Amino acid sequence: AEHWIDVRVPEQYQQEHVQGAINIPLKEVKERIATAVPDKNDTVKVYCNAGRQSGQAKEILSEMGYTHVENAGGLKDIAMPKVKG
Repeated sequence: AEHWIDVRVPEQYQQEHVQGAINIPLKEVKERIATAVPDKNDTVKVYCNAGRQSGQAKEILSEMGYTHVENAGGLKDIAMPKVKG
């Protein structure tokens, strides 16, 4: 019960992202997460370039009543395998 959602602008996703994450920019995520992850108990890990937009995303999704949100920071601090542009 986990997913990784890059809430960053999609331009930077095409340069680097975590291996096996989705990109859905923050402003779409607040709708489109309901289509991608209708199970609110799934661990939605949110990340971006640096943490600030994913920090906001964690709060936004907690407000949307997702019961298992996690903030994963930003791509530089995340030390998971990557794919690049």
